[PDB]
Amino acid sequence: AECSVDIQGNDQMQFNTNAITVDKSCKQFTVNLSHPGNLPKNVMGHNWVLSTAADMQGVVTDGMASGLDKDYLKPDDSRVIAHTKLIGSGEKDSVTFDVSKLKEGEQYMFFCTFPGHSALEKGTLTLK
Repeated sequence: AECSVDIQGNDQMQFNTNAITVDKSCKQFTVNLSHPGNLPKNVMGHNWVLSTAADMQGVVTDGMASGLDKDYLKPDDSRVIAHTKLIGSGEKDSVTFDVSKLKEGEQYMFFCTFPGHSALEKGTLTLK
């Protein structure tokens, strides 16, 4: 779309994109996450979580420390630019955030924090 992207996480631990370009015209950006498949949220939950590339691992590690009731995310983690909820199959969640939180030239990663899953469920996001 524009100033937005629909992303899907499937039953095989994959997002259907690995690269998002955010048009610098946009004042806000919206991610619409959905989960086609049958698998439930405790086995195959997906979230879409954005951080700088440098911050991704600490976010993933502390998200694992926080656990499933915290949607596998440290509450108020200052390094998380934007995140959806964790969703199961057939569910949908959107997050919108201010584009002024990003800058050109910097490297951002989006990823799911379900334990173990970010090895596959990840990609890059750039402002251009």
